[PDB]
Amino acid sequence: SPGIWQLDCTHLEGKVILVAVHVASGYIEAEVIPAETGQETAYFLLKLAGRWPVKTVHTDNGSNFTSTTVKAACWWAGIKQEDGIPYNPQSQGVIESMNKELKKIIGQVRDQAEHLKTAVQMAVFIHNHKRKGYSAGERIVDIIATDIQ
Amino acid sequence: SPGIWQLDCTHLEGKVILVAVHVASGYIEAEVIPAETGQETAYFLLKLAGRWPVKTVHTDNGSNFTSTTVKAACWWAGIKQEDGIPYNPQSQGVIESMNKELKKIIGQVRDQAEHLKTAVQMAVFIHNHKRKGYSAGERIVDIIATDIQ
Ligand SMILES: O=C(O)c1c(CN2C(=O)Cc3ccccc32)ccc2c1OCO2
Ligand SMILES: O=C(O)c1c(CN2C(=O)Cc3ccccc32)ccc2c1OCO2
Ligand SMILES: O=C(O)c1c(CN2C(=O)Cc3ccccc32)ccc2c1OCO2
Ligand SMILES: O=C(O)c1c(CN2C(=O)Cc3ccccc32)ccc2c1OCO2
Ligand SMILES: [Cl-]
Ligand SMILES: [Cl-]
Repeated sequence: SPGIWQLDCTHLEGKVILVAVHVASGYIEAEVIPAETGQETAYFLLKLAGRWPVKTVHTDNGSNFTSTTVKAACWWAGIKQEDGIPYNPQSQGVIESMNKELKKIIGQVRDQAEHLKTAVQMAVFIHNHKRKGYSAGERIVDIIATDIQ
Repeated sequence: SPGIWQLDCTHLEGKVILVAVHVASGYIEAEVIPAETGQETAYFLLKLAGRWPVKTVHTDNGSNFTSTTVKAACWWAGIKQEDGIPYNPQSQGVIESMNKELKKIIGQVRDQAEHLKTAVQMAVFIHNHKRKGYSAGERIVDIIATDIQ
């Protein structure tokens, strides 16, 4: 579980928000892109895997699952690429709820920035620091450190 | 402290590579930008602080230290903005040594990507996973986890 991430793609202001969630912790990383392509998805995964020990990625759709550019980035980064099918049905609604919460946070900071990408980074910050009593940021470091020891 | 980071700016192919180093571990995050403005530096720090518990940042030069955009982003993110003056004289050469090593790694992957930004992310990955026997990625998680606990 400590190396498992889920990709998620949501839309806002005619742009795409690409999200990776660390499944065990709820910790997230996100970027704004004009549209979801294999190339953008590949680049995002290279960034992610250089920062956290990404073992497995459940891709967000079949186009990223299929993409030769994505499969190449996963190979390069030592990531096992998986489908994102909610064999546990809980997952569709869990992603739904995350997007809705993320979009709520974005609405709360939207007026503090000109550009969507900036508001998204502020929302990532707020999400990751929110105490739930640990934050997502605390959980991920705890989970991975235990795994190393 | 587990919360201390140093900013560093280096040049390659007529572009700027902005680097944040976690002082205690040597773990790095980096991005390519056209040039080092207050705005770009501010956005890079918002990204960083959403991902790791950034308490203190030693800025890379006086323009970023002075920048009201940078000071506003530090205020927003709860970051203490400090100078990066080598009170330990060994800091100058340590940064120089990191840029040299980073550029060497970039040279080793340069032909595997069209765009500089991609090669820089591959280099971050290689740097952060390199053992010498823990990696920088292991050290940062271990340092912060101990700090939480
Ligand atoms: O509000 C949310 O549900 C939310 C989550 C939930 N999250 C976890 O805690 C574990 C997990 C696995 C797969 C998908 C989502 C989750 C995570 C991140 C969020 C959430 O709201 C905004 O950012
Ligand atoms: O060429 C680029 O800069 C680039 C790539 C290149 N690339 C692949 O197509 C497959 C792969 C695996 C590992 C590393 C790099 C690559 C991919 C994504 C990109 C690239 O520029 C921006 O987004
Ligand atoms: O080769 C390097 O010096 C290097 C470093 C060095 N680094 C640490 O290990 C701890 C530290 C504190 C302050 C500044 C630098 C360092 C870090 C990252 C690197 C390095 O080469 C490429 O990426
Ligand atoms: O307006 C933007 O999108 C933007 C900003 C905005 N901004 C400040 O000027 C000071 C600050 C503190 C906290 C959050 C946002 C801001 C800063 C940097 C940017 C921005 O767009 C891309 O790079
Ligand atoms: Cl493709
Ligand atoms: Cl400025």
